[PDB]
Amino acid sequence: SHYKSNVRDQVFNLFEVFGVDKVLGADKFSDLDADTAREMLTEIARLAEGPIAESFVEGDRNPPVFDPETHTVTLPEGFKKSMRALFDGGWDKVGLAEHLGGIPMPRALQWALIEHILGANPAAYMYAMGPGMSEIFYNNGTDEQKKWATIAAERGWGATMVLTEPDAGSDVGAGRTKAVQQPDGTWHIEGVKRFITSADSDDLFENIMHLVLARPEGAGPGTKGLSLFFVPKFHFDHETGEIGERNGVFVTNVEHKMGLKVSATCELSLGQHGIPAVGWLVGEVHNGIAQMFDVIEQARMMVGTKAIATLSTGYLNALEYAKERVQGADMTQMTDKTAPRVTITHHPDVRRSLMTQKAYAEGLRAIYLYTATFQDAEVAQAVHGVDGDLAARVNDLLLPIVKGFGSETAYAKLTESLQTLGGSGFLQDYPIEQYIRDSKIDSLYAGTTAIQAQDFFFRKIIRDKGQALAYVAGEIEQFIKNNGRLKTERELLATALADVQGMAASLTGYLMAAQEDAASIYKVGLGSVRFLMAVGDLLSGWLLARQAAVAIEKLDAGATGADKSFYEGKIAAASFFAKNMLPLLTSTRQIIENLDNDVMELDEAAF
Amino acid sequence: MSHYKSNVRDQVFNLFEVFGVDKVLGADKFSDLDADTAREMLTEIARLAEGPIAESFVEGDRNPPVFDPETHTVTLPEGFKKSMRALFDGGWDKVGLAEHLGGIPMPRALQWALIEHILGANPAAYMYAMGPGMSEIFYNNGTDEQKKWATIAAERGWGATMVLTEPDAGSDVGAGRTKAVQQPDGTWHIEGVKRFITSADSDDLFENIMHLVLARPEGAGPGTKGLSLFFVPKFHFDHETGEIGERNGVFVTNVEHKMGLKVSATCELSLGQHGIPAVGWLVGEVHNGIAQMFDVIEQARMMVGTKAIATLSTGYLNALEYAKERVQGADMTQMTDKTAPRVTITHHPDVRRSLMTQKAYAEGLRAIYLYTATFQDAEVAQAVHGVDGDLAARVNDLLLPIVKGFGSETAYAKLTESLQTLGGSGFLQDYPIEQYIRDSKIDSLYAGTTAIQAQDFFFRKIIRDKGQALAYVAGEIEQFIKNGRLKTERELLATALADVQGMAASLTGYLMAAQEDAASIYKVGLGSVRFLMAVGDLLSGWLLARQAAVAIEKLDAGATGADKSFYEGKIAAASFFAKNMLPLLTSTRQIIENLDNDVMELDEAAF
Ligand SMILES: CCCCCCCCCCCC(=O)SCCNC(=O)CCNC(=O)[C@H](O)C(C)(C)COP(=O)(O)OP(=O)(O)OC[C@H]1O[C@@H](n2cnc3c(N)ncnc32)[C@H](O)[C@@H]1OP(=O)(O)O
Ligand SMILES: CCCCCCCCCCCC(=O)SCCNC(=O)CCNC(=O)[C@H](O)C(C)(C)COP(=O)(O)OP(=O)(O)OC[C@H]1O[C@@H](n2cnc3c(N)ncnc32)[C@H](O)[C@@H]1OP(=O)(O)O
Ligand SMILES: Cc1cc2nc3c(=O)[nH]c(=O)nc-3n(C[C@H](O)[C@H](O)[C@H](O)COP(=O)(O)OP(=O)(O)OC[C@H]3O[C@@H](n4cnc5c(N)ncnc54)[C@H](O)[C@@H]3O)c2cc1C
Ligand SMILES: Cc1cc2nc3c(=O)[nH]c(=O)nc-3n(C[C@H](O)[C@H](O)[C@H](O)COP(=O)(O)OP(=O)(O)OC[C@H]3O[C@@H](n4cnc5c(N)ncnc54)[C@H](O)[C@@H]3O)c2cc1C
Repeated sequence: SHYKSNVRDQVFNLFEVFGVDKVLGADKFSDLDADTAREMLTEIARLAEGPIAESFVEGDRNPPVFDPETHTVTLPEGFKKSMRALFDGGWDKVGLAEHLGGIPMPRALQWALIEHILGANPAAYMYAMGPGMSEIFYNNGTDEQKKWATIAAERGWGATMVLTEPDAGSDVGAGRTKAVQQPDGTWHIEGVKRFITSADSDDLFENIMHLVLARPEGAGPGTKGLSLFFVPKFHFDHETGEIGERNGVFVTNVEHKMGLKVSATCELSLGQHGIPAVGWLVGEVHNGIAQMFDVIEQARMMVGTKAIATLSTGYLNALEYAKERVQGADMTQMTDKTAPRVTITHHPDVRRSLMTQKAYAEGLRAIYLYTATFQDAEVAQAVHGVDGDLAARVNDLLLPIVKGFGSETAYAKLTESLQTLGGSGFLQDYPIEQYIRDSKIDSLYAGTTAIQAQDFFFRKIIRDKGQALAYVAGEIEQFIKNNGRLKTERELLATALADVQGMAASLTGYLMAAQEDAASIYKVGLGSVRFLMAVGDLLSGWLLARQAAVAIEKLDAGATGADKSFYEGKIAAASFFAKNMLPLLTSTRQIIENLDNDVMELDEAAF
Repeated sequence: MSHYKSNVRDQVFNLFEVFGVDKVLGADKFSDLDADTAREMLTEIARLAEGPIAESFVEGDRNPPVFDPETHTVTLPEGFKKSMRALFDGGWDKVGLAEHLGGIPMPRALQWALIEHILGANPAAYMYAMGPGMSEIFYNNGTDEQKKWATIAAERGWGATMVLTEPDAGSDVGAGRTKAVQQPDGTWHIEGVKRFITSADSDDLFENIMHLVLARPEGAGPGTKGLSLFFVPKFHFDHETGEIGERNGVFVTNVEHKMGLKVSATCELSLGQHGIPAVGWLVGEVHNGIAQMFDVIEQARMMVGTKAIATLSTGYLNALEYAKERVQGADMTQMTDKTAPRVTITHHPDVRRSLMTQKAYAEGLRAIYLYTATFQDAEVAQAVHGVDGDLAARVNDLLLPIVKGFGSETAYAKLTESLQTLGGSGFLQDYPIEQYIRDSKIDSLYAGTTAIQAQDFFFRKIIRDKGQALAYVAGEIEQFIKNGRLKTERELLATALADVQGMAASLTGYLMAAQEDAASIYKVGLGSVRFLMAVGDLLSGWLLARQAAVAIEKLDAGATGADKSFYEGKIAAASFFAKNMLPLLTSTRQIIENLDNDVMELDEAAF
């Protein structure tokens, strides 16, 4: 029970702020209503706090062991027991398509449900991502492939996304894994892939579906020459799903990692052990990188939600500790050797820290749920009034913030959680150091922060012609211009909005100048990450401010008890974030407006 | 070679070309030690650190100490004990140790530069080796008879511990309840349980350990003032020949399991609970505990700061070497060309932003601790700064919480950039950076948490000091500012200096106003840590700019080759730090100028 849930804040966001309950009980969600939604969140939170979290420590202390001659991995018993708990409740099939055995629901609710597993034992969700991949394989497959996808979903097969090679990580287009077409239309995949998550998973599933990018012989270079292939660990009867002969795809190494140790991160050899790795061309078309980006988009959303979930149970652990730990006297009596001892929540610096953890943890939760409300065209219409096209664009703009800004912030602020515990924070007895170790990875896989920032500017803003960016900007400006108890917050948000507008203009300016002087484009790269983070802060402050507005109406209406405390905290957090986080964006804008290429022209030897 | 990558070149630059410590070398107290000898010593211990000391860095983490309950002792891994012997055999126990205890006299600026290499290669190795330096502290505070014991302890190389912390008394040292009961023969029996004691046992590295234990004499008043300091040896011993006799009643009962620094045995220490008394001797036969122990704390705080700085330095140099070799992607000026030549990642603007950020903070921090060390000898302070002993002492005290607090916090933050430079591989144990992070997380906690450093900085080192040491340092910064290739830096430093003056004035205002409104003092707590960090950023900016000024002179004088490259990087680092770090202080001042106690008045339950 390391994991501390927060269903209350999830429901507040989903219903009182974004109004996702408006589509519940109607249309696609005809058979699921607001009170069923609340019960599902509560149920998976209890399961996460119990069976799923019970093996959080065990997985880290007792990580998988690799047998190099069987090419398999043994997982610790307690963690497998948690996996079965997850399956027995059917939680690998929330938001899964109905025709695959799923329960239809808005994606905002689905990701909120997944938050609890990511918070209690993130690697358990990664192992359990098979069905969701089967759906993507289904959506992209031939009719015949759709039958396989249905089988995989029903049978609970695991799955992997196979891109990375030793010399091709960020530069996916440099991968050299080959695909050799056979007369009967199958392909033989030949190469070595690296860092593949869940490439083997002990006896959790009867099969693993590997989705492998490979370059067909003679195809062009870059990502555009790449194709995607369904490569099952086991051959299987394509009508009954019956498991057959082993396919030539074998794990040949398992990495030793700083954290997330219970997730087998594997070197994967295809067609190197005298057995062909048979693959099937997904959709029987050559459109590899486009197809895998359906999966990359899911992976990036999960990583951000993972980091945010971890920060939130990090904060709540730090809060509970701070509440019971007595140390020192109140600052108004610090000169009195005999003054009463106080719990450390009385100390200004501990309070500064807890509110920093709170505001960012809750600000990020708002961000990922906000992002999710544009993932269904029909939730996007009901709660935002935007059509499918703008919704998709707005969702694509927000993903790199969820991933890039969520991974970086979660890890940073976990430093505060650990600090709240003093020296005991450095002990394994408490979960925060594992939170830190487990979450460090989130700035790296599924595309690094710099890649996130490069995606954000060039594709999600410039290639987008700024349409999504402008929609969100307009919603921020609308809130600013609408009581007076939020007068100061709106002023601080107006400054920050303008600050981000300034950054966007400078970086655009640097791009335009690259028409005349190629090197000018380096200035965009230099400021890309600071800009991504600046947008994340602006969204946090805006969404917190929205939450404070709802909290004041509900407080004004007579809220009492625990409700009253919750709403009071939202008001405090929005005000604290506006007054302590948002002003730094002013300086950041001024730094971006003055970037120069000195650091680019400097001789490498001078570093 | 090793994980540990040294930087003797940058150390000698600071000691000689910037601060002119060589100007006291070869004469008087240091007459047996000239510039050439000092450098050869630095080169020598750098090689020891890169070889035998660093060799057991990984083993200490992977094969950590074990507590034996049958023996109440601790077992160390063989490889790490081999490193310890390498250190002892070289006589590196006694650099800066007083000559009458067998040490080599040297300026403290040189002493800590030598120690940086050990803290970089295997920091626990120095902690286990701090026995002799503790014997010197015991000597200076002890009676004549005790001076004889301390001489035996130094000569025979006994280990040592500082024993303050208890389960209910960490930062609040004065709340400790371990008691001392005076015996007829003038000795004392220490009775209590202490927590988190570094090196409380050390296997068979030494023949005895000197525990320096804070305890309250029966009947003494409360708080730190009621405490006394006691010499409590692991073994009784002949007070004149040093022959080791019967076991004393002070036993390790457990060894903690930690995020990092694993090879450092951190133990619960029981005094007089296993059936034999822990006999102790009142240090100096006076009741003056907390002042006496602070001789040790001041050393411990300097070591922790230098340790964090050492770790960032080798973290940065590891990331740089990696970035030089890793090919990934095309140059940004060719980003749309999928046939463009691949480049090494030092060509990517964000990688360069990240490397220059690591560089500037690493080298800026080395400058800070070496600058701080130039005020730890009266002779060096007068010769290189022209300040008397009293002022020097005050300026050194002012700078320690910056070395410790700002160094601790920055090192850990920027190691994130080091790990990020390796991409996914940074998450692997195959590379040392993830261990650097786990090993350095502790630096913000022991020897006083960052909040305690910030509280000490403002209340004792500025306010109680009447701003004299602070006014001296501000005067040197303003002198540099007033003196053209460094005009922009001096402009930005002027802004930064005023920004810190403002923060100081706001905070002083909040404190003085507590006379008429007690709650006003909470605003000091709310802003103290940010204020400490701003001074650290100001000092780094100043010192790097000073380094650039010497680098300009040296290139003007004709420097070539590797020298030229070094001086060029100092210019780039100084300008980059002034343009990308210092401006943020303006927003931080404005934030400190509008702190309020909303966060203090909020109900705990609203968190
Ligand atoms: C489900 C069960 C298994 C999963 C469970 C475990 C999950 C654990 C999560 C961690 C696992 C991983 O890390 S998987 C590997 C992740 N790898 C990456 O994210 C790749 C990072 N690098 C990049 O993104 C690069 O910027 C690059 C896109 C690869 C650069 O290549 P490039 O050729 O230069 O791209 P570009 O020219 O911009 O466009 C090419 C082509 O790609 C499509 N596309 C690009 N960007 C997209 C985004 N943001 N979204 C959707 N699609 C994108 C797109 O088709 C484009 O073509 P065009 O439309 O431009 O013609
Ligand atoms: C050494 C070889 C052994 C090898 C292993 C060691 C290396 C491992 C590294 C980690 C070791 C540790 O972590 S040991 C534990 C360290 N503990 C702390 O640092 C305590 C942190 N908490 C504080 O500092 C508190 O603020 C406090 C000072 C203890 C608060 O007590 P309080 O009574 O309220 O303070 P105050 O009234 O202001 O002063 C009382 C008295 O204390 C002296 N003193 C305080 N601050 C001093 C500083 N900065 N410098 C010197 N002396 C200080 C001082 O004598 C003062 O008396 P007055 O002068 O005010 O009358
Ligand atoms: C635990 C773990 C699990 C993983 N699981 C999977 C998996 O299941 N499937 C899979 O396909 N992959 C997986 N990966 C691979 C992961 O996605 C890659 O590590 C990641 O995309 C970064 O690639 P890289 O390690 O080669 O780093 P690199 O690409 O070599 O990056 C090195 C550095 O250069 C920078 N850089 C590189 N190119 C650019 C550029 N163009 N512009 C600016 N900066 C740049 C990066 O930001 C980084 O700082 C996993 C990785 C880890 C650590
Ligand atoms: C690896 C390790 C080795 C150690 N080795 C030694 C050793 O050799 N000798 C020894 O004596 N000790 C040692 N310690 C103890 C260490 O010095 C203490 O843990 C440290 O001083 C923090 O105290 P604490 O753990 O009780 O935290 P607490 O005092 O309980 O503090 C917890 C939190 O409250 C905050 N806080 C507390 N009081 C105040 C206040 N007045 N104002 C504002 N904020 C406040 C802190 O900043 C922190 O965030 C070691 C600790 C560790 C982790």
